[PDB]
Amino acid sequence: MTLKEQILNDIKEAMKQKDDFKRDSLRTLNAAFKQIEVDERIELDNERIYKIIASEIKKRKDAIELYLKANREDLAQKEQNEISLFEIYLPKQLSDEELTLALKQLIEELGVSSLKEQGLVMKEAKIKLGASVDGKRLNLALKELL
Repeated sequence: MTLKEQILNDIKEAMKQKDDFKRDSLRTLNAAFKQIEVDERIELDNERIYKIIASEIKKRKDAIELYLKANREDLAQKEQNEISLFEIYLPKQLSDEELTLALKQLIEELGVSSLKEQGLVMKEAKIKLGASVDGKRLNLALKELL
């Protein structure tokens, strides 16, 4: 069962269990999927789905902060509740020890040797590892190795 099928199945379940918030949030996610599929004439693999989710979460993290500056705790919580629903679909995250071996391997593949190449390693690691590690952890582990 595909990731798209998984999300559509959760929309149906939300409808049958009368959880309107879950229905509406996941339909928002599915609307984003179909827009990219139509605009780009592609089929979504899990990797592209992760990027779509990550971008929708990042936008909401940004909104939560503007809402708090606007004294609207209600709005921030709602956006945060949306993130919790979207995060469920993200892949297993690499452990600290797994992240280290992966970076050591990739650093040898690139021939890097110093922090002056960290920007190059950051971009390449985000491609090779994808949604299995976030930027912050990747940044912190690169500093320790280079």
